[PDB]
Amino acid sequence: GEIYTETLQQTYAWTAGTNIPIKIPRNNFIRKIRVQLIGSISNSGTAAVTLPSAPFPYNLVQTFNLSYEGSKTLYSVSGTGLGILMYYTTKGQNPAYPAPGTSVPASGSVNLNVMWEFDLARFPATMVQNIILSILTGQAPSGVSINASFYITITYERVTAQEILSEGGLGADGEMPLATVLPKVIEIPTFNVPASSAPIHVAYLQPGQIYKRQLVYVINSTSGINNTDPTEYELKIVRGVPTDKIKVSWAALQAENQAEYQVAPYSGASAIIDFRKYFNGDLDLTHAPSDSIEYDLALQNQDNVYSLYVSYVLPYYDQLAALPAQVAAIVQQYVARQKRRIKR
Amino acid sequence: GEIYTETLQQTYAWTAGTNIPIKIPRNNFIRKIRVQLIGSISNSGTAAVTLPSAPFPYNLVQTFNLSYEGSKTLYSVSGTGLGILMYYTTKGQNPAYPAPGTSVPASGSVNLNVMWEFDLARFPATMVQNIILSILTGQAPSGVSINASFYITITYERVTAQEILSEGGLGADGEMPLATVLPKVIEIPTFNVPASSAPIHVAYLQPGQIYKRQLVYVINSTSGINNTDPTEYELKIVRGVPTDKIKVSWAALQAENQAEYQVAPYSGASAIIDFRKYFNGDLDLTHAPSDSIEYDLALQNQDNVYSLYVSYVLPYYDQLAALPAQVAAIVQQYVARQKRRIKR
Amino acid sequence: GEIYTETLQQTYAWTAGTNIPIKIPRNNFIRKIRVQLIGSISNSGTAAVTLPSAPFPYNLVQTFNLSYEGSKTLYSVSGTGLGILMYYTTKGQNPAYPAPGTSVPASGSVNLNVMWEFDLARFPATMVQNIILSILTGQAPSGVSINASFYITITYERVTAQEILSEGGLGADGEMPLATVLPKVIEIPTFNVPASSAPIHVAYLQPGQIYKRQLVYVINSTSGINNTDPTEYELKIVRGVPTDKIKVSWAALQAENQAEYQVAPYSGASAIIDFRKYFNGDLDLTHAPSDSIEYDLALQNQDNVYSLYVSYVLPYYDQLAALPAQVAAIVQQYVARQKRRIKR
Repeated sequence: GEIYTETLQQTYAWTAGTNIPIKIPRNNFIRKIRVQLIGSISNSGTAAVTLPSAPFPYNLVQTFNLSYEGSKTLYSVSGTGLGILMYYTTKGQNPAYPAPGTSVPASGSVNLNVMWEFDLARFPATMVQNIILSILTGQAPSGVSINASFYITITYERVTAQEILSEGGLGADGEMPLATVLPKVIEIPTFNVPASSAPIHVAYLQPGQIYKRQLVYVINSTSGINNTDPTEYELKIVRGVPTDKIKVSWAALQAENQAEYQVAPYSGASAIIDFRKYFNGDLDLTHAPSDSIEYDLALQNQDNVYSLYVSYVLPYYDQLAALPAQVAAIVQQYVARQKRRIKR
Repeated sequence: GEIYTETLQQTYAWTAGTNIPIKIPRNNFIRKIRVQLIGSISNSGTAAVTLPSAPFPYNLVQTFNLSYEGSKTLYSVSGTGLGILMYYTTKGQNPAYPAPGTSVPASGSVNLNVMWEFDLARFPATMVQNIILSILTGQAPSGVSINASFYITITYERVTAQEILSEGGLGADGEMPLATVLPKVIEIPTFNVPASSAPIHVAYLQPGQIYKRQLVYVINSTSGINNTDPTEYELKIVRGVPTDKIKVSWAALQAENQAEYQVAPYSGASAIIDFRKYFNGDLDLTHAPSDSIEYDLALQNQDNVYSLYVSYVLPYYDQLAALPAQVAAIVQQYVARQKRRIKR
Repeated sequence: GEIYTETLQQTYAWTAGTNIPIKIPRNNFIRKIRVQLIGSISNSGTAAVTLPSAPFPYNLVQTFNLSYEGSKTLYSVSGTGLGILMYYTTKGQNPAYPAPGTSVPASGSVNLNVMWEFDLARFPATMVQNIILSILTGQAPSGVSINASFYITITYERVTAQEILSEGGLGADGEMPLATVLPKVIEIPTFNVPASSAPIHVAYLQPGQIYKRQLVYVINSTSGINNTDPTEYELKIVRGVPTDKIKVSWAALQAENQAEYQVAPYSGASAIIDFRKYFNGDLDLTHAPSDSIEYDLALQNQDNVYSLYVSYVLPYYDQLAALPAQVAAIVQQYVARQKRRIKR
């Protein structure tokens, strides 16, 4: 339809350790919601305070939660999570000031401007209830005070009654269009995966969604997100004959990120693995039995591994599949275009 | 038919760390089996010894195991498990003397009287073999000696050949009545669920049973069962669009237990979730694919989470479903009555 | 076809803590690969050094890993693992000198000769790529020096293009014969299964393969592999009505190892459970939903349980099942001969 974008007047003061729920007007369908922590970081102290290093500024918003009807979650990542994902998918060009380790002039200040982006393909926001983006902000860097607010920029696509029919009408239960592609950006953290030389089991991908790419990064208690423990990453198909789609050394996984995202590594402890390049098209597990694909890690010391997945679900995945070769050819064309929209 | 109860004359001495297997005579069908630790806790020591606190006295019977045919398990819970479930389903009026922390007078003694209850709805005990309730006793509290025994009180229901046909005769393989509802009160413990503020995945409900209610409680190494780590409980439907049936704070979950069970929380670390109120009817996973519903916990420290389920299987679940709208109407009414009989 | 065996000229020096990758010539199909550490254990010190006890000498080779195409694994075991599997499947007649605890004369030496055997049924080595058996040697016993090499003895079967048509031609994608039976001897280690008298859940057998037999052994930090903690073994069908295929006490499990294998127990901490005698034929989970069968352990103390499975997969398991009752009979008879060939 008619994509069109506007910023909501209603801003939100960033306060430390608070939960600020945002209502996303449900005008048309929603394509993307951008969020910006824009303000400044003030130092009133006598000595110029150096801002914490990465993930800062990203961790100024400790967590994110975009869901509808309050129960169905579209997004569930941390400011550190979505932030790092943003850092890659935009050639590290995503607004993120100040940079880690910047000094706030003594009894003066700096500029704050961080951003996130939730890609909802073409979410049927008017047919649903309450799209509530809950931002549970984190802590004010030590010694400085964050003086910002959030700016919600939503991109609607004016889908009409007709156009909906042109892609397969409504679902089985008719609650979203048949060609709906709900983004499922979840992040499941694993705790205390042990130090090893041989990639040890980290976690299985649970079925029920098609994986596009996965953002894995480790967190040392000492160096935080600035360590170099992950050395051996590994995507193992466990079901069937044990097969390895990936058995790449950490350096080299960050390597495909050089060619892939044309951007220096976010830190020694992060990377992205595009399933589209290790399978044919996307890694789908809508119907594979669970604990059939796990990803491993050989960590230098023993730490915490966070796995952010940019996956998506097709709420009528069966009717799209149970459609005539005629209709299916056209419906697949919309679902096909929608899935590629949800990059970051 | 004609429910009727009797105690079995042959008793069993409570000896520490032993497995005392019990034969439950198969006279008629079995509705419920009560077990009682009855005697006293003697102190022969010079100074008055204080009894360990909750889960005691319950844990004096480390584990319970009621099964038939040596293979099929109707129960598998610990006295701490089944004991806590008992504490709720009866407004905390379940016999458990002495209370936690009670003193055994120096060179005198106290009274021991604890009870458990396995509800087998209307288990066809005459058509199966060997209903052996194995009680694997725990450890005698320090400073005192447990001087009791177990009394098995069995509740039979004189189901007649006639009456059995009146609910759909026998199963497919004719080993139990078509309308059998075998209780499956199992308890699956999880270890080291890590400390976090956002509920982290704890364990999935495995399909193959209809869940009536779930009893979750954490075990700190220091405070035992008397801590307050469980802060955020969460029942998540993982398969498909991520949906939340429960996303309630611990305090609030213990709140519904106040109105629900009209009883004080058993400890800062326990609670109960009734599936009939978060789903429509009981949460069935007889045929749902694996890892589709998990329950989480936000724990203050890192401990062990014990999950006891009051679930039940329908051994001919298919013939019940493949029965005429004519017959199914009557049979379902029998199965419906039986499912509620298995409360505690 | 034409079985024929030979040793490869090229041996490999045993060095402590090294990975020695071996290329296995793909002349014909490969039936079994023997590996032998042959040399001596020299003591150059003044006092006669007594060699470490079980698992030595087996553990001189920390782990084994036979896979083809760098991503598909046929074996993934530890020398201690595959080694014990060897101790049983050959009536404890498998070559292992010197025995545990043997004395190497002060400034003299003893004789080394240990063996492993990888059963690949009739692996299509000519149709796959790069069969590399990677041997990650362990550590040289303290005080003595291992002076051996590895000897690769491969048994090829002159399977012909003709004969392959005679068992169902090729697979679906045509990469191996339709009636291929790839061995999948993997070994899954579990850590810190808590001390209990009631068998507590240890780990599930994941689907996607037919289990022939499983070798379980515990490792105390004190007695190494020579403890007596495993007391109660137990194979539970978790999906459906809870059922127990095995609930045999440890003593008794080693008992069936007496009659079954006609050999004394490898140590107080080991055993073998053959699925063929607890199901009808092999325990197949190519299609059972996951976490449907787990095995338990009542451990005296809290230790590490290593579970080595002698399982195998049918790469085109579906065309074997979708074959005419005509052909299925003949193809099945080939698959069957192959399935029993992978004993050790």
